Amino acid sequence: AFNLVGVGPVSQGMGGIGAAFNIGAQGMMLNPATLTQMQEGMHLGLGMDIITAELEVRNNGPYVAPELSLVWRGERYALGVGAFASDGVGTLENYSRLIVLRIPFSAAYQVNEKLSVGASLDAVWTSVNLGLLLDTTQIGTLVGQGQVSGSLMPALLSVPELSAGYLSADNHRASGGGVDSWGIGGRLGLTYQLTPKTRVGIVYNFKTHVGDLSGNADLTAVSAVAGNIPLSGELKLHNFEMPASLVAGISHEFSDQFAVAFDYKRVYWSDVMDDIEVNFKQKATGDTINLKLPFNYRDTNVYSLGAQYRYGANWVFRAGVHYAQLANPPSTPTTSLSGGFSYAFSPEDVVDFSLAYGFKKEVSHSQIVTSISYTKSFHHHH
Repeated sequence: AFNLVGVGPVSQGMGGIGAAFNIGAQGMMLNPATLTQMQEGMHLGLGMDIITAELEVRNNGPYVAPELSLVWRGERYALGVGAFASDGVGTLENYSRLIVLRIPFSAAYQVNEKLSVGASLDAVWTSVNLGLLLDTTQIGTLVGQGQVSGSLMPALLSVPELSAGYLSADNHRASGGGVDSWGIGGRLGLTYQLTPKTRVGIVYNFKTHVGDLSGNADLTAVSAVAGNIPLSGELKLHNFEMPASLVAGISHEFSDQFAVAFDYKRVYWSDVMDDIEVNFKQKATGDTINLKLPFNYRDTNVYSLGAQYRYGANWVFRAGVHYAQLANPPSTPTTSLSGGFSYAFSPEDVVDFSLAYGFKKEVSHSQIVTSISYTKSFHHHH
């Protein structure tokens, strides 16, 4: 949903690991089986991700993604709920901002001293702001390929000197602009302590069925002669299905003071079919314009490697490497380096902090994700 630099400052500080490593309450969103690693009691977590991006040769500004968690740990069970947000933008510009708020309902169980199982069911709210410029040639290539339809086509081609159509659907540029939808996702994982120092973990993340995103949009016809004629109406996006993913990984704790974790993850873009329809209906007339953009993606592999050193009773230090690349059934991979630390102000109060620098690819893409969280733990153990 994000970009697996991980979930929370402990995972992100270690390059994205978490299939077998106790990343805290964020395990709800990675491998919920790891929640059995948390101490008994009640855990409240507050944090956010602060993403600033830069692109050499679309807002760079600080994106803020908050995370809330409540986890109960007693005996063999863990129960959790939270709210995990992601924010970011892709690319009269062509752009898409995607907001995903995932609200897990999570549980985990120690089957025995070696085997832990866990699952989450997400309620998922997806929101997209977008702008899409289509010139006269592109409309043509797409009208002859049977990809544009709707009674708005002939009236638009008859705009004098028509140069481009602009689909705008943005909360920030017009009130109620954008589209949104509630949906459902989830994950099912386990951990296995096969060796006293080596734990292995596996989690399958389900395909998120987001369902039809609806809302408001403007379609502006651009003409040097006739001005920019905006038409207002309803917009519907059709077939989204965030892809399933499989994460397998291992944690090795040479001592309580020093651990290393490594994870491998396959994201299954190829099994998301592509019927991605875009329909706009003009609110005065009921005249519509229909549009397909079936864009296929290939599977992605991600490798995550990090380490953690407990220094004294209050300080923990982390570092990690992250490598994402298209999959085996020619592309530049994305690499990221990370570091982080934790401070415990008390047995009940811990601050975690994370910094990750990523790079992709004539295009250069630089991205810094700052991650900070606070956990307040009230213990119980009877």
